[PDB]
Order: sequence, then structure tokens, then C-alpha cells
Amino acid sequence: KEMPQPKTFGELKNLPLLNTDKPVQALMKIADELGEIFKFEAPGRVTRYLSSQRLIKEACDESRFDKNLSQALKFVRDFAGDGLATSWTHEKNWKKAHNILLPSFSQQAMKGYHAMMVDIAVQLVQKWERLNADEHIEVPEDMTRLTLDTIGLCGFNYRFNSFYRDQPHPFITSMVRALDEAMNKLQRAYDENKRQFQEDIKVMNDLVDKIIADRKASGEQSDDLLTHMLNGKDPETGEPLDDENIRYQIITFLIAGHETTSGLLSFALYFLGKNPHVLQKAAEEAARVLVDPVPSYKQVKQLKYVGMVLNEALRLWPTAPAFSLYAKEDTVLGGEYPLEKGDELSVLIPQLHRDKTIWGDDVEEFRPERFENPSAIPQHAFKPFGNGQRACIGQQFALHEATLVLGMMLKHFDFEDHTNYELDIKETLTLKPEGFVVKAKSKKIPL
Amino acid sequence: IKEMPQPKTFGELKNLPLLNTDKPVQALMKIADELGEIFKFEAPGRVTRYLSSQRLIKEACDESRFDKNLSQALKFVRDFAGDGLATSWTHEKNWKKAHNILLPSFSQQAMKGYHAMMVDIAVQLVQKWERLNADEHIEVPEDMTRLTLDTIGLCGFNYRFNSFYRDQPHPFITSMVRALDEAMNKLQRANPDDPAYDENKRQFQEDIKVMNDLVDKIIADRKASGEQSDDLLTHMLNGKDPETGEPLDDENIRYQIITFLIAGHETTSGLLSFALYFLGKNPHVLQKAAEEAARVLVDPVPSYKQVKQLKYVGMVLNEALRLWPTAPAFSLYAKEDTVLGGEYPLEKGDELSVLIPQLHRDKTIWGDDVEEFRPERFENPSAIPQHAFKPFGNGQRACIGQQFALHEATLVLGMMLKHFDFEDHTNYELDIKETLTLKPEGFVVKAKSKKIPL
Ligand code: HEM
Ligand code: HEM
Ligand SMILES: C1CNCN2CNCCNCN(CN1)CNCCNC2
Ligand SMILES: [Cl-]
Ligand SMILES: [Co+2]
Repeated sequence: KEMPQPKTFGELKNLPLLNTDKPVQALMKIADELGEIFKFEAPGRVTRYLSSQRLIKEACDESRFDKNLSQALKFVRDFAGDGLATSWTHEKNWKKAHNILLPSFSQQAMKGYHAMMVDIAVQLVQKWERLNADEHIEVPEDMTRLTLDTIGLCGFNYRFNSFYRDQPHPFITSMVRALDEAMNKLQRAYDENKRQFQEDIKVMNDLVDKIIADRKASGEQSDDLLTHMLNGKDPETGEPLDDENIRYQIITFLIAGHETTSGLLSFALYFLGKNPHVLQKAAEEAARVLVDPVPSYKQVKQLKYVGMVLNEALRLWPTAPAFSLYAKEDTVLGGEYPLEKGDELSVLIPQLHRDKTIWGDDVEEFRPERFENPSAIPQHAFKPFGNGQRACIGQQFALHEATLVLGMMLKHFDFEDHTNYELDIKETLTLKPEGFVVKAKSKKIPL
Repeated sequence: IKEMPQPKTFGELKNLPLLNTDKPVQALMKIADELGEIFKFEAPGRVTRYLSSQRLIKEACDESRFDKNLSQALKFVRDFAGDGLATSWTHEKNWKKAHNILLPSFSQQAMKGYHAMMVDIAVQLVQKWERLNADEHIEVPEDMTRLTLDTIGLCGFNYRFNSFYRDQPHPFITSMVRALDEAMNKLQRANPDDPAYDENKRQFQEDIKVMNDLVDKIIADRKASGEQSDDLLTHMLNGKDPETGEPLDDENIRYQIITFLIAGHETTSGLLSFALYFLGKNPHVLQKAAEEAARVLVDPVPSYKQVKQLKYVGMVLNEALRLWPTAPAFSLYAKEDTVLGGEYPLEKGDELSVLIPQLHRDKTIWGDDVEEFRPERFENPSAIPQHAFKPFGNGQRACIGQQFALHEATLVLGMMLKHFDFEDHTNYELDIKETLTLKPEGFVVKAKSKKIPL
């Protein structure tokens, strides 16, 4: 009835608890101590962190709660604008872009992207085939090279050529620095930060706008999201996306997809390395199914156990670990916690995924077999892709890409944990295993 | 590309007379021992291929290539189970509709609601055995069937068959068992329109009418009463398919009720019986199981949470399903032309039958000790290769009742071990009777009460 609350720091209330490298991990520990719900206060604001499937299923009721922009999303909005991920549900451009882009992201639409995903996957596999005996792989670094290049090519027929470099494409440099500035503002001479922030925004916009105008003037048609956006009309308003919003969407697809998908691949590879029984089943499937020198769309869909490995990695370490909601009207949560219109909730996805009343007593174990029967998972128990109409539009893209790439990696190599790597989870706006490195031993299967 | 072996033929009847035996599944297991992982089986008008290796069965379980087929047995059972979940094709509207409506009634969560009524019947079983005199013994499969039928009747439609109050079953049960028997016997009939069978046909129709009359009455009583229980019937009357917002019609509801009794009672009863048989043959396993039951079941009746902690008991049950899966076969058809195992080309529509007891004896999976009863094999699901263990079928057409069956069997086996030591007073020799399911015929024991009150 009265909600618990963690330790306070006088006038700063709970705010200094987030003054740390690893705030989500700090909140998970607080949730272990305090339970399914706790209040978090800061000067001028309040939120309530939810961890149980019991309360989170109510929060996922779209008639009672809508998406809120966290402070991080509000800062990212300075360069992602009113793109899909940083727009409010009630802004005209949210519904417009949603209606226009949903058909570009369906399971069916992945057939058109497949060839370009394969282009980048092959580049990754060739890079690793070409290492010398003495060398190792930096896993999150190479996964990020891959996911960025894949979203560039499928998104706007643009090659970042990340496997040709040590210093990224200037675009990527600016984007990563902008994200970093957005994140750093969350807990704050800064005139130089501000000048840099503006320059990085100008870099991102100049590139993207040029491409859009080149494509518009050329009239050429590709198998990309940019083409669908230029041809697309919203049935409701009858309008296409304006050129500016198109550019916010392109920036959005890079920011929203690349880092989360890269983290997923990295965690999956980490967990496979720690669970040889799971690795054996995954690798067997990859060998049996991927019988051609490059994978087909239909073959990726047959990688069922690989998909289960990916879902279990998202269970333990959902790479976009939180989403925020507000109460549409006065309402009572769980029969116990009255909320007023406008009150904020935050869903702690890693804690949801550790609800023992749902998953049983072995919640920290890596066991893909939990996902063997998709029907056995209760509704709202597993939410790595958010909720409802504001769920991840890129879900099918992310999973097709990760399934393809993890399948090819297992097909072509055995991986060795040559450093006895200790998991260290770095937090940006997403989660990834920092410093994860492996050595590969080629199975010598040609492409 | 190889040519598959085929067992001996009988002219016009092809391989059909091989199934004209008391124990057809056991006969097929012996054929599989002789011929290997795959063999063709022909009968007038039909062909199937029996699979026995995990190597081939993992491909057969690919839902993109193969879908559920109704075996000839399922086709005959469909005369009384209609388009209930077990006898419907995946592409019939009522399959997906009933599946969507009923899945929430069968979840691990939903078992909390059934627990009390499962306990009601389990207590009756325990009291029966506490009340035997010194001279007497237990008929195990008979008492397990009394239990499983009564449990599904009470949890399924708030109806008491009162099987522990009788020698001759409820008329419903008599008809159902006789219908199943007729369905089974038609499978081996070389001359099904011989006049000899006109009485079989008349009897079959009467038994169908008995089943339908009872069930339809209950449905209409409940509909007119408006009363709400903790049962499957209530969920079916209230339930709306999320896609369409439509409920099941009254007739399909009656097929589903007939289906739950047929599909759950016999298999679960067999599982309990085999588990008890194996515990009696493996004293070291019995000791661990009984130790767990005594340590976990600390109250006079078990709670839901306690049953979930009976982990070794659950492993015992999985190992019993390994050696003697009580629904021993399922059938598939090829969705399109495809090649099985890199060696056997199949055409669209071609049939496969998975011989589950033989899958479960694949030495390349389980090792050289495959005939030994070792529950410890199930300690880590990740160590088991894909599709090696299929007692509940496959994919979207897997057993909807799996959690129900295992909760019930875990509860009841836990209580039996808590309350009694069992004696193999006859040195019983395993004899496996075949209906459409498997059970140990004539298994009897004597119980010695531990005198622990309920
Ligand atoms: C494993 C990979 C991914 C994860 C875990 C993930 C997770 C999420 C989550 C949790 C949200 C909801 C955020 C909120 O409520 O505030 C979301 C939204 C979104 N994601 Fe992803 N995502 C992934 C990959 C991708 C990819 C590859 C793309 C694009 C190609 C993408 C584009 C988006 C967009 C546009 C939204 C906003 C949708 C809307 O509100 O209309 N994501 N994602
Ligand atoms: C140890 C006990 C049990 C075993 C071994 C077992 C086994 C199976 C198998 C192998 C199938 C698939 C059949 C096929 O592919 O043709 C199946 C389906 C089914 N079982 Fe069970 N079962 C058991 C208990 C139960 C119980 C207790 C219920 C109901 C309360 C039940 C209801 C069903 C239903 C309705 C289907 C059809 C599901 C569908 O296709 O949508 N079973 N069972
Ligand atoms: C026609 C040939 N009948 C010869 N006999 C043996 N056939 C066994 C299978 N019978 C099924 N059909 C079809 N068989 C017709 N039954 C006729 C009686 N069987 C005699
Ligand atoms: Cl005939
Ligand atoms: Co004949």
C-alpha cells in the first residue's frame, strides 16, 4: 500500500544513486532489495520502478498507460527529432510515420533486405578467416561494425565500410559522440561540449539530407527503407513524410537498431562460450541447416535453436533495458498503488525477466530450452522489444540479422575464451559486454 | 538416395496383417530393431514410413516441412471426438480457434486453480489404500485410471464420476472405453463390411449417443444456471478467440470435453503405473524419490508450490515417459516435396509415423545404458539434443495438457511415496497392454502404510 523507496541524500533525494557508471545494474540491486515496486525521487520529479510481471502487465494496458519520454530520450530528441523512437504517441508525425513504415518492417519485408544483410555478414566472416594465428577478435567492436553497416545498406543503400577502418566513418563518429553527450548531460566549461554537439548534429544532417536529395533527383529505386519512405503515403492523412522527418527516421534507424543488435550478438556469443552443452546444439543446427555457401532467407527461418539462444540472451540482458510510461488518467495499480494522471512508471526489463513466479528458481541460468514452446510464455512476461503500438518496429529486422549472423559464425568457427573473460556490462543508453574478446579457429568451410 | 527397407508382406493385404496382433507398437519396435531407423509400411490404399532415429525425427519435427497428420486411429476416433483439438487438422478453423481459447486454461499458471480439485481425488486414492486390510493388494493401473478419470471430470467439467465408489464404471466411461476399443479393432479388420460386424456398428452408435447425451446436458445445465467454477468448461463458455472475439459453438465444446477425457485420462494413468513399476525395480531411485517427498511434503495436504519443488519426482516421471511413452506414436505429412536425411525423397502429402519408444532408445543419444531406469539423465535439459525426447508430440500440435498431466502425476506420485512403502509381492513380470495407449497389465503391489495422517 505504501511504496518502498531507496536511501536518500537530503535535498538531492534519490538522484545520487544514478551517479554511477552502471545505473540499470544499480537499480536491479535496489529492486532485489525492495521488491516489485519502488519510488524514485529527484529534485522536481518522481518515477516508480516496476519489476514484477503482475504490475508490468497492468502497465502494458494501453487504455490506461502510454509511452513516456525518459530524460535520455528527451536529450536524444535534439538529434533524432520527431523520429519514431523519440516522438509522443499524440504527435501527428508518430502515427504518420508508423503507418507508412510498418509494411517495410514486417516478417515478409525481410526477404527484400536479406541479400544486403548477407553482403555485410560475409564481410565479417572473411575478416575473421583472414586473421593470423597470433590474433584475437574484439567482439562488441566487430558486432557494431556489422550492425551499423547492415542498417546503412538496408536503410539507405549507403556503405559505411566499417570493415575497411580503425577510425569510423565521420557520420558514425559524430553520432556516437552525440549519444555520448546526451548520456553525459543526465548527470551534470560545457561550452565546448555544446559547440561539439552542434557540429556533430550538422555532420549527421548534411550527409543524410544529401542522400535524400540525390535519390529524389535521380528517381532510382532500391530495396531500402529510404525508397519506401519516399514512395509511402499515410492512408489516414494521405500525406507522405516530409524530407526533414525522413532524415530524423534515418538517424533513428541507426541509433535505435545498431547498438541494441550489436549488444545482443555479443551477449549471445558470451553465453555460448560459458555453456558448452548449449553451444553444441546451436552449432549442430547451424551446420545442418546452412548447407549452401551463403544462407537463404528460408534457411535463416529454420534456425529455431539459434533463435531460442537469442531470446534467452535478451531474457538475461535485454539490451534496451528500460521503457517509460505515464498514467493516461487517475488509476490504481495492482489494487494497492493509486496513481494520478501524468504519473510516471519505468519498466525494469532485466528484473521482469528474473520474476521467479514466472520463470522458476533457476532465473540466472542460461537455458534456451525455456523458449522451446513459445505458447508456454505468459503474456507480458518477456518484453525485450517494449509494448503495444509503441513496441520495437525493428524487431523482425533485428532478429533476422542476429539469427543469420550467429548462424554463420557457428557454422564457420569454434571460439576460444583465451583470456577467461569476466563479464563487465557497460551502460550507454544500451547494455553490452565491455572487453569481451575471443580467438577463433576456422572450420575451413568456403563461402 | 537409398531405397528404404520394408517388412514382410501378405499379398493383397501388404503389411496390414503385421498389426493384427495384441501388441502392435511392440511388434513395430521389433521390426525397427531388425530394419533400422526407417521402414515403409503399406496397407490397402495407404503408405507410411516409420521413423525411429533422432537423426531423422529432428527433421520430421521441422514445422516448415511437416504438419500433423491424422493416423488411421485418429480418423476413427474422430467419429466421436469430432473436430476437438486432438482430431482436427491444423488448417481447420476450429483447430486454431479452440487452441487460442484453451491455451490459457492449460498454462502452468492455470494449474493453481485446478490444484484443490486434484488434491480432492488424490486424497480419495490415499484413503482407499489406507483402508485395505492385511490380506489385500492394489491393482495399480485400475486405481490410477480411477484417479485420472475422476480428476479430469472434476477439473474439466465439475462432474464427479465417483470411480472410487464402484466396480463397474460410470456408463459414460463404459461407452467411451468401448468406442475406443471399436476404433482400435477396425484398424486390423481385413473384411470391415463382413456381416459379423453389424453388431459392432450398432454398439458403436449407441456408445456415441451415451457420451454426447451426458456432455450436452451438462453444457446446457451450466449455460442455463450461469454458475462459474474453476473448470475448463467455464473457460470454454466464457472464452473468446482474441483474433476474432468469437467463442466456441456448443457442439465443438462437446467435442472438446470428450477429447479431454479420451486424451488425458489413459496416458496419465499409464504414466503413474509405469513410474511405480520402475520405482519398485530400482530401490536406489525409490529411496531418493521417497526422501524428496518426505522432505518437501511437510503439510497434511500438498500445496501447489510444494508440488513444483518435487524435482526428482518430475525426473522419475520423464524417465518413465522415456522408456514407455504412453501415447507411443504421432503422424505427419510432407507439406511439399522434400528430402529426408539427404537420402529419402518424399513427395507432398507423403506420411511419416514417429515411433516414440524407439526414438527414446537411440543409443547414439542416450548411450549404452539405454534400457536402465536413470532419472538423472533429465538433470539438465540443455544436454539433451533437439527432438530426442518427444513424449508430448511436437511444435504447435504438441500436447496442450502436458502441464496438467505432469502436475497431476507429480502430486499423486509424491503423495503415494510419502504415505506408503510398496511391496512387489508377486515378483511381477512387466506385460504391456496396448489400446491406443500403453499400460502395464496386471501390475499389483501391497502397501504398508507409513501412518502419516491427512
Ligand atoms: C535486439 C535488438 C533491439 C532491441 C532489444 C530493441 C528494443 C526496443 C525497445 C524496448 C523499444 C521501445 C522503447 C520505448 O518504449 O521507449 C524499441 C523501439 C524502437 N526500435 Fe528497437 N530494438 C532493437 C532493434 C531495432 C532495430 C534493428 C531497429 C531499426 C531497424 C529498431 C527501431 C526501433 C524504433 C523505430 C522504435 C520506436 C518504435 C515506435 O515507437 O514507433 N530497433 N526498440
Ligand atoms: C502423460 C500424459 C500424456 C501424454 C503422454 C500425452 C501425449 C500427447 C501427444 C503425443 C500428443 C500429440 C498427438 C499427435 O501429434 O497426434 C498430445 C496431444 C494432445 N493432448 Fe496429450 N498427453 C498426455 C496428457 C494429456 C492431458 C492430461 C490432456 C488434457 C487435459 C491432454 C490433451 C491433449 C490434447 C487436447 C491434444 C491435442 C492438442 C492439439 O493438437 O492442439 N493430454 N498428447
Ligand atoms: C476383394 C478380394 N476379396 C478376396 N478375399 C480376401 N481379400 C481380403 C481383403 N478384403 C477386402 N475387400 C477387397 N478384397 C473385400 N472383402 C471381400 C472378402 N475377402 C475375401
Ligand atoms: Cl469387407
Ligand atoms: Co476381400
